[PDB]
Amino acid sequence: TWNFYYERPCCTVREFNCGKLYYRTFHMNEDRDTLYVGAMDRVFRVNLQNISSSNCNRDVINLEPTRDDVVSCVSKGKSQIFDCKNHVRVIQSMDQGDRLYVCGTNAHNPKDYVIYANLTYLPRSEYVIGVGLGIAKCPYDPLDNSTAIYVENGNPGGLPGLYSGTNAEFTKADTVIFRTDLYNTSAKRLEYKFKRTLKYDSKWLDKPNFVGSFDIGEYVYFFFRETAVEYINCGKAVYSRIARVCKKDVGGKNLLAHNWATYLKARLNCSISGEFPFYFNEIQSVYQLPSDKSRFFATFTTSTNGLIGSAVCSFHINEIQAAFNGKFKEQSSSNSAWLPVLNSRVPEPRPGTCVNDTSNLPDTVLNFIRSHPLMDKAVNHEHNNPVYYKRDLVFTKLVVDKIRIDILNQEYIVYYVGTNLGRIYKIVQYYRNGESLSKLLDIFEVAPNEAIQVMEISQTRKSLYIGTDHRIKQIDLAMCNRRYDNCFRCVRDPYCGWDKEANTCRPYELDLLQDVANETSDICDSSVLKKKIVVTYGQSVHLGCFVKIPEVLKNEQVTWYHHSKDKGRYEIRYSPTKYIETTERGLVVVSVNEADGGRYDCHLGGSLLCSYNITVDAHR
Amino acid sequence: NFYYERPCCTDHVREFNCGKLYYRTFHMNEDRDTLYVGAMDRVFRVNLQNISSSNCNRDVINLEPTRDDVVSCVSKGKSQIFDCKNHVRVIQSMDQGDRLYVCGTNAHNPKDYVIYANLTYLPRSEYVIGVGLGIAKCPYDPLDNSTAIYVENGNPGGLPGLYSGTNAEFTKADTVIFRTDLYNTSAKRLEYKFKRTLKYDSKWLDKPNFVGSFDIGEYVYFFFRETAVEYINCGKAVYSRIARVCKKDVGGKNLLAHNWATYLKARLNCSISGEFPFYFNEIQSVYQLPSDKSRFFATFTTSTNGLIGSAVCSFHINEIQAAFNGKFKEQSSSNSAWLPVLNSRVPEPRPGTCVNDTSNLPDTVLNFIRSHPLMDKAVNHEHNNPVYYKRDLVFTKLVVDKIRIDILNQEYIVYYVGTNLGRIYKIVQYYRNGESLSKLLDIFEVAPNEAIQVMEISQTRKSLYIGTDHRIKQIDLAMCNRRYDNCFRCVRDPYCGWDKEANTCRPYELDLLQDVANETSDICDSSVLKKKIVVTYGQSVHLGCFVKIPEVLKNEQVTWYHHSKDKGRYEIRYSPTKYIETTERGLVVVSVNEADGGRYDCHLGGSLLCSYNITVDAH
Ligand SMILES: *[C@@H]1O[C@H](CO)[C@@H](O[C@@H]2O[C@H](CO)[C@@H](O[C@@H]3O[C@H](CO[C@H]4O[C@H](CO[C@H]5O[C@H](CO)[C@@H](O)[C@H](O)[C@@H]5O[C@H]5O[C@H](CO)[C@@H](O)[C@H](O)[C@@H]5O)[C@@H](O)[C@H](O[C@H]5O[C@H](CO)[C@@H](O)[C@H](O)[C@@H]5O)[C@@H]4O)[C@@H](O)[C@H](O[C@H]4O[C@H](CO)[C@@H](O)[C@H](O)[C@@H]4O)[C@@H]3O)[C@H](O)[C@H]2NC(C)=O)[C@H](O)[C@H]1NC(C)=O
Ligand SMILES: *[C@@H]1O[C@H](CO)[C@@H](O[C@@H]2O[C@H](CO)[C@@H](O[C@@H]3O[C@H](CO[C@H]4O[C@H](CO[C@H]5O[C@H](CO)[C@@H](O)[C@H](O)[C@@H]5O)[C@@H](O)[C@H](O[C@H]5O[C@H](CO)[C@@H](O)[C@H](O)[C@@H]5O)[C@@H]4O)[C@@H](O)[C@H](O[C@H]4O[C@H](CO)[C@@H](O)[C@H](O)[C@@H]4O)[C@@H]3O)[C@H](O)[C@H]2NC(C)=O)[C@H](O)[C@H]1NC(C)=O
Ligand SMILES: *[C@@H]1O[C@H](CO)[C@@H](O[C@@H]2O[C@H](CO)[C@@H](O[C@@H]3O[C@H](CO[C@H]4O[C@H](CO)[C@@H](O)[C@H](O[C@H]5O[C@H](CO)[C@@H](O)[C@H](O)[C@@H]5O)[C@@H]4O)[C@@H](O)[C@H](O[C@H]4O[C@H](CO)[C@@H](O)[C@H](O)[C@@H]4O)[C@@H]3O)[C@H](O)[C@H]2NC(C)=O)[C@H](O)[C@H]1NC(C)=O
Ligand SMILES: *[C@@H]1O[C@H](CO)[C@@H](O[C@@H]2O[C@H](CO)[C@@H](O[C@@H]3O[C@H](CO[C@H]4O[C@H](CO[C@H]5O[C@H](CO)[C@@H](O)[C@H](O)[C@@H]5O)[C@@H](O)[C@H](O)[C@@H]4O)[C@@H](O)[C@H](O[C@H]4O[C@H](CO)[C@@H](O)[C@H](O)[C@@H]4O)[C@@H]3O)[C@H](O)[C@H]2NC(C)=O)[C@H](O)[C@H]1NC(C)=O
Ligand SMILES: *[C@@H]1O[C@H](CO)[C@@H](O[C@@H]2O[C@H](CO)[C@@H](O[C@@H]3O[C@H](CO)[C@@H](O)[C@H](O)[C@@H]3O)[C@H](O)[C@H]2NC(C)=O)[C@H](O)[C@H]1NC(C)=O
Ligand SMILES: *[C@@H]1O[C@H](CO)[C@@H](O[C@@H]2O[C@H](CO)[C@@H](O)[C@H](O)[C@H]2NC(C)=O)[C@H](O)[C@H]1NC(C)=O
Ligand SMILES: *[C@@H]1O[C@H](CO)[C@@H](O[C@@H]2O[C@H](CO)[C@@H](O)[C@H](O)[C@H]2NC(C)=O)[C@H](O)[C@H]1NC(C)=O
Ligand SMILES: *[C@@H]1O[C@H](CO)[C@@H](O[C@@H]2O[C@H](CO)[C@@H](O)[C@H](O)[C@H]2NC(C)=O)[C@H](O)[C@H]1NC(C)=O
Ligand SMILES: *[C@@H]1O[C@H](CO)[C@@H](O[C@@H]2O[C@H](CO)[C@@H](O)[C@H](O)[C@H]2NC(C)=O)[C@H](O)[C@H]1NC(C)=O
Ligand SMILES: *[C@@H]1O[C@H](CO)[C@@H](O)[C@H](O)[C@H]1NC(C)=O
Ligand SMILES: *[C@@H]1O[C@H](CO)[C@@H](O)[C@H](O)[C@H]1NC(C)=O
Ligand SMILES: [Cl-]
Ligand SMILES: [Cl-]
Ligand SMILES: [Cl-]
Ligand SMILES: [Cl-]
Repeated sequence: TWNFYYERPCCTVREFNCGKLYYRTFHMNEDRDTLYVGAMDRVFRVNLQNISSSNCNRDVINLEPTRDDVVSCVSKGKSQIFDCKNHVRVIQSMDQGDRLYVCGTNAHNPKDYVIYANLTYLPRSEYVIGVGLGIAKCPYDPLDNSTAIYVENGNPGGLPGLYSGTNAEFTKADTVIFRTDLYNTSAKRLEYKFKRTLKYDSKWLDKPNFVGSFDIGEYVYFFFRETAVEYINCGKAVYSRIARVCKKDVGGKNLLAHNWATYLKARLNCSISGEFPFYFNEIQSVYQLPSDKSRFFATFTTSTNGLIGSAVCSFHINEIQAAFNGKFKEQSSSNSAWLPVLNSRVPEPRPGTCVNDTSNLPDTVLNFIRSHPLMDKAVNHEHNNPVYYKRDLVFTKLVVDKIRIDILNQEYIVYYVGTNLGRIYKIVQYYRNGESLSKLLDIFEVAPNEAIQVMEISQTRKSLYIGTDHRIKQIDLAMCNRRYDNCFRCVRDPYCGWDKEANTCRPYELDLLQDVANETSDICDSSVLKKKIVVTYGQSVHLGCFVKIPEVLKNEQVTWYHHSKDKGRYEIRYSPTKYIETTERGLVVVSVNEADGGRYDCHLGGSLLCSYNITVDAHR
Repeated sequence: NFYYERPCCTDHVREFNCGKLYYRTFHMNEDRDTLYVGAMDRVFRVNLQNISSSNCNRDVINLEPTRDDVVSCVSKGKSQIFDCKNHVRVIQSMDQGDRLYVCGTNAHNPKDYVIYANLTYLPRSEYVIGVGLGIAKCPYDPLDNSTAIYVENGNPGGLPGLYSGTNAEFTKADTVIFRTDLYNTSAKRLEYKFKRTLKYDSKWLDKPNFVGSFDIGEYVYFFFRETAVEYINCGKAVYSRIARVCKKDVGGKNLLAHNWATYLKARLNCSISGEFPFYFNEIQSVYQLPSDKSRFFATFTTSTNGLIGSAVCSFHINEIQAAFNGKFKEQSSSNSAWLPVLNSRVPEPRPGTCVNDTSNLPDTVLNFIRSHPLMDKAVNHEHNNPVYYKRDLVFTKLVVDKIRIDILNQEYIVYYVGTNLGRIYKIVQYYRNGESLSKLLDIFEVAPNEAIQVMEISQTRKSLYIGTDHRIKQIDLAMCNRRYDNCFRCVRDPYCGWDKEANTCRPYELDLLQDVANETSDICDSSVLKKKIVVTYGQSVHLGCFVKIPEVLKNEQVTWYHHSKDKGRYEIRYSPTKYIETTERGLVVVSVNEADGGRYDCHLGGSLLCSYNITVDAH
């Protein structure tokens, strides 16, 4: 039994673990080398350089509910062990990181806070006006999918405020996209009233699950999936949406003063191209690169039992704005069709555009947008197809990394996509011959049968951070020297390069070998070593390049060759009595004789992978 | 010394090949032991017992288009090699089989014929009135999907007539479901005018592709896929339909006389169950057993480029009639949703029901049905899940067979499903505990990369007949000895039985072993392959039952058990240093020692597949 390469299992890599605390909220602050984690009854300040160095009892603030709040929550039929806890669901930086805004479920009684960055309470004299009640700022239910973002700049009066998407009621009958009251916190006076979507109006929102929100220029964008109201007459479906509000929105003048006057939403299109596209309807997560505010990356799943499938799509801000600039959709009555409105038949100023004072808008614009929140055009995804899609898996969360290779400034986009079963799919995207291409590079086993709940990526520490309900894992982005003991896998990873002279994989450098796009399939040929083995007569010998072949290679074509003086190099054909194929793509040679000696070559995916030289010796 | 799956099937397989003639139309006549085949410019009279015994030049009638018809077709931009040919698309039995009704595309100028059974023309004195022009009876385009059925009984006046679904114009603008003029042949008089769907009305038909038509009781049924008009406001889809007309239909009066007065259609529902069902939207073929008119069997595919799949669904006549007895659908204006009609708004007699003279119907009934052809309820498939479905396959045609082991209590349905790549999937359906189960039994290789165009099954010759554009194949239904060299797969086939004495698979008889429904999982235990191996100490040994594991068994659970003196029977767990799993569900035991001797059992699907006895020789 002979094996060339042993690729180390990944990644059941550092861990932070304080029990099953439902680690579902991340807020990274690289300026303080900290990953803030919201969990059950707790905010942790986790060290970004090495999460294992943090202490469960020191790097924490305990926010457990009062026993009075627990009893009241239990009295309403909720569970003492899980529901009637304070699950932290918002953590946002304030005052240049000196303080944190925190919101938690607080035993189905949402409560929010402002605390110091070191996780201590403000003095009583320093309590921030307008903070305490978390209703509409974060959910009651720890299983909800909500979103929030704290926005310092661009709001009315230049005042900071929280934008949120969550359920605002214990019965879950009031989902809302929300902005808090805006205070002059020094003067202790409320300046701008809160904003909310129209209650009881299924055209604005219908059972949404929120997956992200972003502060970009003059707007705040919200990402969510919801009941597809415009599909009801044809069947049952969930659609994905991006909603947009103007930061300067102050609502209408009198009885519309608390509702958005600029709220618009559009369907998100993630689909396989064709005469009849295959749509992935349910967005699960969205991410934006720190260096690129013009793009969003998102995961989508199907809704059906019979065809489980998931995809990654990206969307450009230009295509989002084209949707919001296109025709509005209209259902003039409950039993009518949904029809486009000619843009020339829309009132002015254009609904959804940021005017100086929405409270001065004509009633005809206010009335229009209240009945036309949905755009007729869907937001097209970049390129013709998803970045990546695959059957029988449920993508959940994702982050994205952008890297440039030094030798010729080649750019690669790397997706880290979590699953409901605790795996990470590592996908690389690149452009060749005018087209967008992607390759699945690796599957990480992070936590068997533990759904990925939250992900973050640090550029200062070159690490991936992954939250499940049981643990946090930290994975180095460049696992070159540890994970790759072979040129084959090394040159396919955009973080790595193969050092032929040293026979090692290293974080990429100019002189190192790399071929992410598979343009030079012989790049590792001179690095393939020939292992010389001695086999006794009649004995069977197991030849394999990997002890366990990486899962992403299991479907590649494998060809074995034997070198003889009479045949030259010829392809080995599997037979029941001589040449057996193993599930790990190995070769078993049965009853080795003199003619079976010599060189064996294993090619995988069109590249020489490993090579053996067999010498046959007597049974001694 | 292993199980070996013999390739199949490029116990016999016969071929009829006269070149690439696009053999796409079958008409089987078992009484005359003949398979009539319609092809390019030709109808063949193929021997049903042995299709290879037929001659390409003797058992054929040449129906090539005239020079003017070719010239006219070529001048319109159509290809002379393929488009401007006479592709036969309808063959039906007439006069107790003494004559055949034939319709061909005739270089985009459809023409029809009545010929003798021996494929010779009638004399001029016998030319049949109303026969000659094939418009609305079979398509212009050889690539069109059309259907037609010649109906002898139940029409007005008791006269025979052709029912068809096809395109009636060269421009393909006018798709029609049609009934020909009904003549009294003896008296040479037209008795009833033709019937057609409402011209250019996209709510009656919208770019349909027809896959079948059936004559049942007082109705003719049509199966087709079409643009989903009731879906247009939500997106772009194709839906599958069953449509129904009363054979007694004579239309309305005045400008309504030439239109159906009983035409209804309903969506066909083939889907995987769930909170969000997965629909297979595009019906490709439909089949009825000769002995059971209460059920329809059909293939469906998806519409997408990515993540494609196909399914087989069955439909019962009780669900079909429930759809046509349900509420009508209605879009009252171009700005209206599609909604059910209140039953109090439905006039009497009920639209779509068969009356003795539809031209005597009240205005309200005729106006209602002409504006409400689509029923609100979809036709639910039996069992609420497909009989079978598979990703990444494109099903085309199918035929179905019914097997009854009658001294036992079992009944089995075997589906033969062709693919666009020349394969046949053989699926068995059976009922246990009242729930429907299915198993993929086999995958025949009929013609690599040649789409299956037409299929027929003969009970008198117990044969499967398959047509592609290049060839015709005839396959014995009982391939028992040729296909299965082992008890394990033999007992799973409803046609076959394992002979314990001769140790061979034979066509099923009483006292042979069979277990299609896996009700006796140890039935083959005494018949499985059993091998004894003497290995030397430290030597490795490869154990395996199959030379190559059959494709259809690649999904089953395989478990290896070891009987040692020190540990009894226990499950072997794979490990790179001791127990190496091999590609064909085998096992390599590495560096055998004394404790590794004994019995090794391989289980597949929970049944013993083969067994090894290892004795270790000390060195
Ligand atoms: C594939 O299968 C098919 C079906 O199985 C095969 O088809 C068979 O093919 C054969 C060969 O062609 C057919 O046989 C032949 O039939 C014809 C027609 O027969 C009928 O008409 C005859 C002529 O009638 C006129 O003339 C007589 C006599 O002068 C006169 O009394 C009549 O009144 C009539 O005259 C008038 O009408 C004319 C217009 O019709 C006017 O122009 C004219 O001026 C007058 O006004 C008639 O004699 C004949 O009668 C016979 O048959 C009937 C029953 O059908 C019977 O009742 C009678 O007593 C007679 O027995 C028919 O009414 C015929 O003309 C052919 O004759 C030649 O061949 C025979 C030998 O077979 C010789 O004896 C003759 O002298 C003559 O040379 C021949 O009989 C057959 O009908 C047909 N079968 C079917 C069911 O269609 C086909 O062959 C297969 N193909 C292959 C490749 O294998
Ligand atoms: C083909 O066969 C398959 C298998 O046999 C079959 O599958 C079932 O498919 C359904 C989905 O279609 C699965 O789910 C159920 O769906 C029921 C229907 O729900 C929808 O339709 C409602 C009615 O709409 C009609 O009326 C309007 C009027 O304006 C019209 O436009 C429409 O076109 C249509 O004609 C619609 O109201 C409803 O929307 C409301 O409710 C949802 C949430 O329920 C909400 O989000 C919306 O905002 C809106 O308020 C929806 O669009 C549904 O009734 C059913 O729910 C009951 O049963 C479940 C248990 O399954 C309970 O949990 C629930 O509380 C309800 O009591 C359920 O949701 C169903 O599971 C499949 N069944 C199987 C066995 O797989 C297909 O339907 C067949 N297809 C066809 C075309 O026939
Ligand atoms: C999400 O993002 C994806 C990818 O970016 C978008 O994908 C595009 O989707 C459309 C479908 O929505 C694909 O098809 C197009 O369909 C339209 C409309 O088609 C229908 O209406 C026609 C007019 O009424 C009718 O003629 C059509 O019927 C014919 O074709 C169908 C099959 O297509 C067939 O079944 C019929 O028998 C007819 O033969 C059909 O009912 C159509 O107008 C488009 O194109 C025509 O014109 C262009 C310009 O010349 C030509 O290039 C086309 O070939 C066609 O002739 C087109 O067919 C379209 O292919 C998808 N595009 C890609 C790149 O994949 C998707 O729309 C987005 N969704 C949303 C909600 O935004
Ligand atoms: C915020 O977003 C998240 C992410 O999208 C939402 O999370 C999803 O929530 C739903 C509903 O809560 C979850 O579904 C449930 O999972 C429960 C646990 O799973 C078991 O079964 C798994 C396998 O499933 C089996 O059944 C199917 C059915 O055909 C078979 O095909 C399959 O082969 C299996 O046999 C096991 O792997 C697992 O170990 C568990 O054993 C289920 O119990 C649950 O079903 C129950 O509830 C149904 C109604 O919800 C009811 O119909 C059933 O009868 C049963 O009572 C259901 O399947 C998703 O798993 C979860 N996704 C992720 C990624 O976490 C979340 O809901 C959302 N928040 C809000 C507030 O909406
Ligand atoms: C009648 O039904 C058949 C079967 O459903 C239809 O055939 C399908 O037709 C499409 C369109 O021509 C074929 O797709 C094409 O594939 C080729 C390459 O394979 C590509 O170059 C084309 O652009 C197109 O994508 C499809 O293969 C074919 N399927 C089979 C099984 O033949 C046919 O179109 C129907 N007839 C009419 C008139 O619609
Ligand atoms: C990350 O921090 C943890 C905890 O400080 C380190 O783990 C300890 O390392 C010391 C020194 O090697 C050992 O004596 C302890 O036994 C380790 N503890 C555990 C729980 O393993 C870890 O080495 C640090 N990782 C890096 C890369 O610095
Ligand atoms: C947590 O942070 C707060 C605020 O930064 C710290 O409080 C201050 O502590 C410094 C150091 O003694 C004083 O000079 C300031 O006057 C304090 N300000 C206030 C408002 O109290 C606090 O000491 C930190 N706590 C821990 C444990 O690190
Ligand atoms: C079916 O018909 C074919 C064709 O007549 C038969 O095959 C021929 O068999 C003879 C006798 O061995 C050969 O000389 C010919 O060369 C064969 N023809 C071809 C085209 O190969 C076949 O035996 C028949 N099968 C039966 C009767 O079961
Ligand atoms: C075929 O039938 C056998 C016998 O009932 C099935 O085996 C049983 O499976 C259940 C559930 O997995 C086990 O609890 C029993 O111990 C099994 N019995 C034996 C004797 O193995 C088997 O699963 C069936 N196979 C298929 C594919 O349905
Ligand atoms: C890499 O390229 C070779 C030939 O250039 C090809 O045979 C092989 O399939 C490719 N592998 C992958 C993973 O694309
Ligand atoms: C056709 O008409 C003739 C006489 O006109 C008659 O004998 C025959 O029965 C009619 N056929 C039918 C089917 O009614
Ligand atoms: Cl939590
Ligand atoms: Cl416009
Ligand atoms: Cl076999
Ligand atoms: Cl043809």
